[PDB]
Amino acid sequence: KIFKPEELRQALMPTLEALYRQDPESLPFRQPVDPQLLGIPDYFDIVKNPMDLSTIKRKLDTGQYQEPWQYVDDVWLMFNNAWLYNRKTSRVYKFCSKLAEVFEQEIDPVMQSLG
Repeated sequence: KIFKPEELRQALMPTLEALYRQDPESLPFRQPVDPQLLGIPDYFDIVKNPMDLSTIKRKLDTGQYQEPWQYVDDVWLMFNNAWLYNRKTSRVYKFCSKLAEVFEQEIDPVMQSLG
């Protein structure tokens, strides 16, 4: 019913690690999209709620998720931003799809264990 922050973090962290461990597929996701540096000023017109692995880890590390679904929501947010913004055959889009494949395989038992 109520989750202890360090147990939530401990349960969920392996699924985040699984994504980080994807090389090269995690690489575009390990840090926030910076549209200024990238010269893509349209990015925040399309992606209103940016999300990336570094931000997810920080939130997981600083008790910012009270329930497991808020974490799942952020991972899906990351994916959905990338699938909306990028070409289907782009490196980023293909990479994202791999992260989603890994995440689907990792999350389901963890959500089962958590209740």
